[PDB]
Amino acid sequence: EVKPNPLQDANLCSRVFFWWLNPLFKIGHKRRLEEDDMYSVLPEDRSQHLGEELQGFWDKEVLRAENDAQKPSLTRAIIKCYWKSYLVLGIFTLIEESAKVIQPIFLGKIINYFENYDPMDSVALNTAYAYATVLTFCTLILAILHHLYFYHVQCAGMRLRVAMCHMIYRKALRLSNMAMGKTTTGQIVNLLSNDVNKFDQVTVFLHFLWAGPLQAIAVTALLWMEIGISCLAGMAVLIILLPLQSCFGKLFSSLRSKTATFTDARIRTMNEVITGIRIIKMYAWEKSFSNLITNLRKKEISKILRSSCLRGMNLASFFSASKIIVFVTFTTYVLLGSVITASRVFVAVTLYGAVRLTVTLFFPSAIERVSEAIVSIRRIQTFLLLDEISQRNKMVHVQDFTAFWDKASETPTLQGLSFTVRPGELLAVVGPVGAGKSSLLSAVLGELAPSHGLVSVHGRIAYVSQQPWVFSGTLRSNILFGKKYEKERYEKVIKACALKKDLQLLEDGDLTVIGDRGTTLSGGQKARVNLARAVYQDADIYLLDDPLSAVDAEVSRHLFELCICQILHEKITILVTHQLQYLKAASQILILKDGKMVQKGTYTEFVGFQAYKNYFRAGAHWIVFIFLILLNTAAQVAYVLQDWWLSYWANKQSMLNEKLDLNWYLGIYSGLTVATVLFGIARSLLVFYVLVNSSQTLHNKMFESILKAPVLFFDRNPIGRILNRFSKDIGHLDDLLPLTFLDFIQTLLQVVGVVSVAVAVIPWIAIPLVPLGIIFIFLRRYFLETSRDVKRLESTTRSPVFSHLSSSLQGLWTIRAYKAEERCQELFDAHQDLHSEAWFLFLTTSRWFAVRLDAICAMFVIIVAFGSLILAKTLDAGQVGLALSYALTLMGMFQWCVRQSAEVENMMISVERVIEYTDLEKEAPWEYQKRPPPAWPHEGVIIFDNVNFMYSPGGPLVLKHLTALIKSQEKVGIVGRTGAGKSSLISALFRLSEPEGKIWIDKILTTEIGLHDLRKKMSIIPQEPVLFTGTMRKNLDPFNEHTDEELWNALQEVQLKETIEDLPGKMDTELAESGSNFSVGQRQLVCLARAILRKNQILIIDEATANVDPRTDELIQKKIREKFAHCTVLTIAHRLNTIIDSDKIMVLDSGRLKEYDEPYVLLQNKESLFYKMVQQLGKAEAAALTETAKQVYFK
Ligand SMILES: CC(C)CCC[C@@H](C)[C@H]1CC[C@H]2[C@@H]3CC=C4C[C@@H](OC(=O)CCC(=O)O)CC[C@]4(C)[C@H]3CC[C@]12C
Ligand SMILES: CC(C)CCC[C@@H](C)[C@H]1CC[C@H]2[C@@H]3CC=C4C[C@@H](OC(=O)CCC(=O)O)CC[C@]4(C)[C@H]3CC[C@]12C
Ligand SMILES: CC(C)CCC[C@@H](C)[C@H]1CC[C@H]2[C@@H]3CC=C4C[C@@H](OC(=O)CCC(=O)O)CC[C@]4(C)[C@H]3CC[C@]12C
Ligand SMILES: CC(C)CCC[C@@H](C)[C@H]1CC[C@H]2[C@@H]3CC=C4C[C@@H](OC(=O)CCC(=O)O)CC[C@]4(C)[C@H]3CC[C@]12C
Ligand SMILES: CC(C)CCC[C@@H](C)[C@H]1CC[C@H]2[C@@H]3CC=C4C[C@@H](O)CC[C@]4(C)[C@H]3CC[C@]12C
Ligand SMILES: CC(C)CCC[C@@H](C)[C@H]1CC[C@H]2[C@@H]3CC=C4C[C@@H](O)CC[C@]4(C)[C@H]3CC[C@]12C
Repeated sequence: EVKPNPLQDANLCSRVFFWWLNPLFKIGHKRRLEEDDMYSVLPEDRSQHLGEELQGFWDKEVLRAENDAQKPSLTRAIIKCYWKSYLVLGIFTLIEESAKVIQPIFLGKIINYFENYDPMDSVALNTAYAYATVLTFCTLILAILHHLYFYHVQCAGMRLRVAMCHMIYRKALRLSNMAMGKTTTGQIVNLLSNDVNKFDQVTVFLHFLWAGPLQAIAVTALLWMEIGISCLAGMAVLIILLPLQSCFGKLFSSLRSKTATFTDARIRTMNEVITGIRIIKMYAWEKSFSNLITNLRKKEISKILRSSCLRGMNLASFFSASKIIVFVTFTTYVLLGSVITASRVFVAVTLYGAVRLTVTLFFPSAIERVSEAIVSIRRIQTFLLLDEISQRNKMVHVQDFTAFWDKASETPTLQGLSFTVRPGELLAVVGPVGAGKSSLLSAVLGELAPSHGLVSVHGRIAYVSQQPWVFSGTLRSNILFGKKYEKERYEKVIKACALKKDLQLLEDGDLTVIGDRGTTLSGGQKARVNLARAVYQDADIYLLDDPLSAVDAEVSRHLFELCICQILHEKITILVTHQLQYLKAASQILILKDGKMVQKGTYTEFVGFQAYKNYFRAGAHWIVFIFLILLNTAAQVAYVLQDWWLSYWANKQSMLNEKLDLNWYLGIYSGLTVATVLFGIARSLLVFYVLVNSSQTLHNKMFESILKAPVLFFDRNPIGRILNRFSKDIGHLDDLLPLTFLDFIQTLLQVVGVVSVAVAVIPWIAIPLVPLGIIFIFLRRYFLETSRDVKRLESTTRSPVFSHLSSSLQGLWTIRAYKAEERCQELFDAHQDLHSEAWFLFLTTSRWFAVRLDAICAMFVIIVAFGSLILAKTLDAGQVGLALSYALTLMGMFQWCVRQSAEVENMMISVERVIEYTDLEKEAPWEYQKRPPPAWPHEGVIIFDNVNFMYSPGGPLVLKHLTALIKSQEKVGIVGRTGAGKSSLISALFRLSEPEGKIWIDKILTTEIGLHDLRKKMSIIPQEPVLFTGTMRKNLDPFNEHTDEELWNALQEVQLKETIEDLPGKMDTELAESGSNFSVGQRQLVCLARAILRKNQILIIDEATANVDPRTDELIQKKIREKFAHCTVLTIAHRLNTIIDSDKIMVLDSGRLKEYDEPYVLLQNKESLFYKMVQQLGKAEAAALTETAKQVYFK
């Protein structure tokens, strides 16, 4: 075996305790686990086996259904396959759910030992140990045997998930090209990614659909025997708790849905502000986007906070419902005139405890998961019933062939087509873009069926598609593509077809792994790989669609002459080509246009304590956390005292011969119930408020740091990386961490309550509770080191299986051409059961911890049950009833506590990422105490005095010693090769990084004044304009400093007025994302309007119109000269015609101011590097440039 699996050889006890898995933890404690450490899946769990199995039942179901004249039901097929195995796990559900019910009955019988206690009855003591021992076996069933069962019901979901994944991939290969229109590739991946994933969860609780209500009937029958008619008072609260949970849960969903719209609006604006952060800074618009996020955040956080009250009250109801259920029972019980006894009390408390979880959690969750599983099942059935290609389909022959991609009143896509080619004949296909193009080849493949006329083909086909598709796998396999390896032929297609030219190097040999997994090849390599695949498949019919666009022309001749011609001289070849050498080499040419055959013939016709402290001490003062701790402990103290009082009341009743003052005992009992409920909600709401206020503050600080972060930070960090902290990390802080943190500390205090009643009742239990505490701490670490690794392995192995369907579904015509559907299926199965073994580790690692984590819980129950009974003369029925009623509760709480403490830790990593972006470095303050006057650029003189510029501290000097004077209103051109420093001069002038040296503007040193004092008072037209979402008004003036008349006038000057007046909102017309409603040229017209509106005396133009069509270029250039004649203008240009008439040109080379003079005085020096750059144009317009400069300076 490749990776032996110990579960095949495991003894019954070995797999009950998951003892077979211990060596994995030995390894993962020492090393990081890798995919080679995973155990291979069991043979019955292979994706091939599971998917092939379910196809049999689904095939029969489709056959059965049509014989019955009915719709197929995939739910019937799924049941037919799995029902016989999954009902056998129902036997243990009956055994386990009756152990939940029989614990309370034997609890009562051990308590009856204390109620009737006399120390001399040795027979009674022995009988009490029998009840304690049966209570232990019931406890061990719930603790030890539950987990082997729970592993099996989880495998039943994996087997359904893996079988369905195989089925839908097998179908995905078979989809008709019409069905590939009705469905997006992203939707079919969504089946694998989201819908089939529902089947893991459905089988966890599917047995509670029957075991849930059946247990309620059993518990109510026993409560009637225990408590009589008064049991309906508690069961009413249990049952009525179901509609309230569901109804208020639906209300929570409405707020959840209304929150997301503000979240997405915020994140979209975040995407815009981060991507545009460099131009936003140069405009000094951070205050605009600051308000916009602040408003979107206040709306979002209000509904987050309001939604958190429902989740706070949901947890508060789950906490305190146990108190109300037993209150209304025992209030009714005693008012009806039955006295409180300790045995009948704590049997009832335990019976309500047993059934509350099934009624209020497992049964409604079973319904919810089965509801949305059936959604997925029918959703996938719609896909499984999509249309398919005719399932079974040397010459290829075509006459009158007429076909449609879809039937329409339009022209056919291909019509009248008539050609026929014999062994060795080659046809070139020629036409404009969209003329018919690849569709003729698609017709030979049979991807278009004949609607009229006929085609036929005999022998095998090879197909080098226009898109160079390659599957994720070894290059060797990409060439073999499901045909067997042969040394001679494979070496022939790599030696004689000299792939070695670009494969002996930069590829690590031919065993390199191609595709989405990595090593991603350029398109030219894939085309040769696809052609080499075609040569290796060595087909009789041979279709080339576009090898030649991908490879270079030098490779093209080698590729065509030495292989396509010499090897395929007898093979029936069709070649779509634009390289005329191959057109002439063809035996015939087919010319087509818009699906019409124009001409046919031969060419001869022509996380430590610091993170928790900084998370907590960010939304509440430490005085609140003192009061918050008091609410938490008071909630749990009152929770336990509500049960202690009932044992005290039972003890006080026990000594009467007279009656108890029922007003007083029932009155305090009602006060304790009110206390635990009111402290329950108060605790839960204050936690949620403090932690949601913590995310409010951490966001405000994080966002504030991002706007004031220097541009260097945005260059080092990708746009997606910064966005993820605003999308995902703060997402956790807003709506999942405060829930998990409350649920943790809510349950944590429940565990402390359970173990402190036991120590308070039996103080000796604290001695065997220190070994258990130490064991659990080591166990948790010893687990977590391996658990985090298999969690990482599992998450990493998913993306291959989704990626394989995505790329395979993109390559359907290639896959079907070679008939490699079996080979591509096996590749999916290999990826599907690489994950299935990572998921197998996920299931069994979790259950290895849980069985041990429940072993210490069951050990605690045994110590209490037997220590209460060894020390029986010390205790009394109320104390023993209390301590045992609680010990039995530990099982489900302590495992959940530990399963909500790693989620807290795994989410606090997002908090430290949010805190990381809170302490970013800041650029200089936007406004220093020294400020310019309201009229500061009075002359617009700019002086660079020995200016040095670096983009990074300690980076290479990009500007060197640059020293230049720019006179008032002077127009300065900046020219240079790429990297000469043109754009770096702007970054120095706007102080996007701090320049070394001094930049003076109007005698004011630009490094003394604030960044908004400097950046507002200079206008820039960038090369790549950004239009933000929102109104045209907000894109022209987000501060409303200008009147609508001024805005319309500026829009008229840039000729946008008519276009914008035609918009249905005029100035309040909402622009689409990035201004996609406008062309790139139009976007710069908006920027020119921005510059015109600001009326700054300094305008900087950075290669702006080089992205722009000549007519709009002429418009922008004309308007700049007209409107900014009185301004100092710095124009960086690539087209010298646009600046040849400047007053001066700064010439940059390699970051140095090589020349700075009047353009003609430059060109009058024939040795100037301006003159060289002009002569490098190679065009007579260089003379016109020289004359154009000369004619300026006489004036
Ligand atoms: C004493 C014991 C044996 C009683 C057994 C209980 C059954 C009589 C009932 C109780 C809960 C019912 C289930 C409750 C909810 C659902 C989900 C529901 O599915 C949906 O509503 C979503 C799919 C759709 O209907 O479109 C209908 C089936 C099912 C499994 C019901 C099937 C029949 C169940 C198991
Ligand atoms: C931090 C805030 C929420 C205060 C929490 C304090 C509690 C931990 C303390 C305060 C008063 C204590 C109680 C004071 C009095 C009693 C009565 C006492 O009952 C008797 O002594 C008579 C019956 C018997 O013989 O035990 C049992 C302990 C108990 C409940 C104590 C349990 C612990 C309590 C609730
Ligand atoms: C609400 C929480 C956070 C505060 C913790 C203490 C309380 C829950 C109080 C409420 C009722 C109190 C009990 C009420 C009555 C008694 C009986 C009392 O014994 C008597 O016989 C009193 C006779 C009398 O003086 O009238 C001893 C204290 C005790 C257990 C009190 C202990 C403290 C209790 C449980
Ligand atoms: C005397 C015992 C029973 C303890 C009392 C505890 C109080 C101090 C707790 C109980 C409920 C808590 C409140 C629960 C709800 C809110 C509303 C919350 O405001 C909103 O959620 C508004 C949302 C919106 O604007 O839509 C701010 C915290 C606050 C006042 C909490 C502050 C602390 C309160 C008042
Ligand atoms: C398998 C199901 C029922 C859950 C597990 C409960 C099993 C372990 C329980 C259910 C009923 C129990 C029996 C009920 C009563 C008695 C009498 C007493 O002197 C103890 C032993 C004996 C004979 C019990 C043995 C254990 C027992 C069979
Ligand atoms: C909430 C956390 C932080 C601390 C645990 C507080 C609660 C659970 C603890 C604190 C003091 C404990 C009480 C101390 C003494 C007694 C008397 C005993 O004869 C029965 C139990 C009883 C009544 C205990 C019940 C549990 C108790 C109230």
